Amino acid sequence: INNGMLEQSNIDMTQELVDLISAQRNFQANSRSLEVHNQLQQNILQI
Amino acid sequence: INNGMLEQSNIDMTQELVDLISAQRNFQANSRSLEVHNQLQQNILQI
Repeated sequence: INNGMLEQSNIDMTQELVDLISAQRNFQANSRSLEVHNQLQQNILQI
Repeated sequence: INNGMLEQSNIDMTQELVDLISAQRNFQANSRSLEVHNQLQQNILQI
């Protein structure tokens, strides 16, 4: 136990920012897949 | 048993739509056959 000190968070801003970018990219790719599946369904629904 | 989840229906809209098309086509063909049979009987009934 040390007096005169406090602990900050144990987070690193660099890793968090890169994870923001990567998670956004994953979201975008999954949305593209969902859009493809909707387009296929609409295509069958127009015969 | 998993909590936080539900099961949807196990149908495929693509296959259901294709079966809709095929069943309509079968219906139309059989109606054509019935129409032909009625025409034959009417043809006999006019001698």
